[PDB]
Amino acid sequence: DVFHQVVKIALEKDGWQITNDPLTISVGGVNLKLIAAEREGEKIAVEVKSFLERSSAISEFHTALGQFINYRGALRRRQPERVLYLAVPLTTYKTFFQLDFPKEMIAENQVKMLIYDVEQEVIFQWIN
Amino acid sequence: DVFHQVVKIALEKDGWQITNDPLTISVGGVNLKLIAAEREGEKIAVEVKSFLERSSAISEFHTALGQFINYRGALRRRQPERVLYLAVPLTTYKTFFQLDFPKEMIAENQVKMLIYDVEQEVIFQWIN
Ligand SMILES: [Cl-]
Ligand SMILES: [Cl-]
Repeated sequence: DVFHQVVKIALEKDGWQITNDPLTISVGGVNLKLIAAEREGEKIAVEVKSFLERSSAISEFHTALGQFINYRGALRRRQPERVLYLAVPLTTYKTFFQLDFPKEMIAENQVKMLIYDVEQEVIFQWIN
Repeated sequence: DVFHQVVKIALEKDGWQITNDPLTISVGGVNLKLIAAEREGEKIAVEVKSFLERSSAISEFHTALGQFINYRGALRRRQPERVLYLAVPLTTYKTFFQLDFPKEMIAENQVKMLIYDVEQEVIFQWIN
């Protein structure tokens, strides 16, 4: 809940309007915490991860990646101009996501990223 | 543990040799339950799911899919001729995997599947 609220505030500081939280989505016989936001007509969806959810970073990464792929597929078929981002803390970005394997998997799967700083609750970088 | 043993027995009945359980794999700075098996020089790896692991089937599917993608990527770089399969029970195959959304995601991500019957502990179908 805390990291969810950190990401909303970071988005708000950059002038995004939060329109749905959660963004709910059902497609192809399945009902799938996503934040929907927009800013001057640019629409996005944000999958928030703290990377304290599990065990290891790698275990969380598996679930985060699968969710990312599935939500991205679902969103194509419902709101094709809403771009999906995986939000992760700066500490995780600078450590886990600098390892060769996760960096490669992010690239192979075209994962777009919102890097947020937890302490100050700000957006540090948009990736891809 | 039970479903893990069901899949091994199903493989053994079809003349597969189990060579590693777990198959361990480390690549690109990360250490990633996978069964390694072979039969007349054909090598495979099997990610076993019962689809009783979580909450809903969809929640498990997210983790199963992310794991599949990451293990498949790791295996390319270590044992490129060992083909990865996602093992799922026949009951799940005939219900969840006949829904349009999971069927589509399996197709989009080229997920190969081992469909096993739990009651009789046999392989029913190989997919993709
Ligand atoms: Cl941070
Ligand atoms: Cl079954």
